[PDB]
Amino acid sequence: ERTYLYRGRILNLALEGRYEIVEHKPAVAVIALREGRMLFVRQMRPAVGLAPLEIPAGLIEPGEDPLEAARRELAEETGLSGDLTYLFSYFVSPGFTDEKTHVFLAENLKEVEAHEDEAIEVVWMRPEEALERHQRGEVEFSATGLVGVLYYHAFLR
Amino acid sequence: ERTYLYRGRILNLALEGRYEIVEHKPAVAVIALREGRMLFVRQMRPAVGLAPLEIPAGLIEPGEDPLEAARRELAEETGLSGDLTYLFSYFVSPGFTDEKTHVFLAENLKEVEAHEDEAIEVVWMRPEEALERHQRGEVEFSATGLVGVLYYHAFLR
Repeated sequence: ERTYLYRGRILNLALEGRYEIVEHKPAVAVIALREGRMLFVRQMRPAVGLAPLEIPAGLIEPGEDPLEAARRELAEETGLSGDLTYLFSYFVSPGFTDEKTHVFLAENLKEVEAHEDEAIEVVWMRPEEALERHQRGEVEFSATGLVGVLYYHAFLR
Repeated sequence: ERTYLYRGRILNLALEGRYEIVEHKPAVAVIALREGRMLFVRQMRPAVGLAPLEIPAGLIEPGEDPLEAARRELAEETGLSGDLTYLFSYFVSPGFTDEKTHVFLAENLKEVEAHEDEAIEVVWMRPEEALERHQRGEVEFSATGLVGVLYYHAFLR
């Protein structure tokens, strides 16, 4: 039976028997390549005290399906629109949360919204360089950033 | 300032200003290939109500570094030992948790512990087949499972 300890803004905390469970909205993430650069983003993330390398991402809002949320986050975080293709999904950490992330590829990007606001910093970077900087200890990845880098190396070269 | 709402067994829930933060132990995950098959594992995960395809993984325990935890989880979940190489790390979902996962490659596997207990099910599967089953809607991934599949396609073929 699920017993709620905390009902919040993007999460709830529940106990289910002996299990501590964090309910969390589903998410999307968008992989985009242009001229050999991947579209990363960075923001301060208070949970970790730093700004990891991510790709455009966010929570699915009421009424949206993953494709629509992916469109919205690409536009809101980077001012771009593209033709989106669903790739795959993953549970971020199924040992404690139900957050599920739906990953899309974006092609044929166009700037639809003009951008020196760095709430969300747009970081175009070759994925090879992102991986090298991470191997040198100079940047951290989110799961979405790492998935973007690995997907590129696997399928986009 | 961090205010604790809940102090638990693998997580704490805190508020930091407007931010809801789940503190969680760091984790490890191990990518291993043998005869073209990747070493996946499955377990029932109450947070998601299903058993996603993962790779051997778990929490770093007091006193351990990531390499040691990776050795331990490979042995405890699959009965194997190997020569381990650190690959990269990622934050599972830095918008709300500090869980950081350290990913290793295992080579030269040997069975050191004998295995029909399916608490943790060992699932050797070609990564191409894992990806096809997921694309057909027949299995879900954890982040670690997806990272293993993408890493294989990028660097191990």
